[PDB]
Amino acid sequence: ANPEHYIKHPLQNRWALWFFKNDKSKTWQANLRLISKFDTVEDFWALYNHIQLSSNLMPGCDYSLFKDGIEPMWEDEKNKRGGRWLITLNKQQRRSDLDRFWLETLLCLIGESFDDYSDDVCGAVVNVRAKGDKIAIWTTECENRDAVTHIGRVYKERLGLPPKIVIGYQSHADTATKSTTKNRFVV
Ligand SMILES: C[n+]1cn([C@@H]2O[C@H](COP(=O)(O)O[P@@](=O)(S)OP(=O)(O)OC[C@H]3O[C@@H](n4cnc5c(=O)nc(N)[nH]c54)[C@H](O)[C@@H]3O)[C@H]3OC(C)(C)O[C@H]32)c2nc(N)[nH]c(=O)c21
Repeated sequence: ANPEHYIKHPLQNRWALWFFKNDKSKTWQANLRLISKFDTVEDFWALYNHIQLSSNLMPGCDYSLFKDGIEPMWEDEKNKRGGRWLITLNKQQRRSDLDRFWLETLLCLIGESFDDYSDDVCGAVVNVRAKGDKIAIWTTECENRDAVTHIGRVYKERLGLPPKIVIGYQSHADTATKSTTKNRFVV
């Protein structure tokens, strides 16, 4: 039997998709829910095609895609010393860019797009918010300047962002202890 004709295409990592819905009745951790996991190309698309586009979520929702075993929270062992490359969208870009950026971000993750530094990647998060949406790739160590910088440059190019745009990298330790947070790095 030729495996090319019937086997699914395994991804390098198993990934977990999480959903968050704002409910002021509950703690933030209590609002976070794991949706399902996948570790093949075919199961990724089955999941993606089943769920709402980010642009159709009510305000205050997040999606997070993280490597299996890493919860999408600062407190996780693999995030607490890490940080994130932040894409900040204005209100008009929810129409133009939110969904295509998020899908490109998903592919950067599952397709292992950062060469040897894809091991520093933990996951990605999209925040759907009335004041402006955000997409971010989370990495495991905010001090690994080489890995962080490589991921930032590849990511910015893969999104198609012009050089008129600067994106910033922020430590979670800064984000947790704080409206805005300083950048450690920019590309
Ligand atoms: C990624 N992450 C986000 N959060 C929480 O989400 C909020 C993140 O705030 P930040 O300013 O960094 O992001 P952003 O601009 S997208 O704000 P947001 O719209 O998510 O929240 C706006 C406000 O709304 C309130 N909020 C947000 N989420 C919740 C929530 O789930 N439950 C309640 N009761 N209130 C909430 C809170 O007052 C917050 O300041 C913080 O709110 C509280 C509940 C104080 O904890 C923070 C986190 N908390 C923990 N412990 N760990 C995280 O990884 C983490």
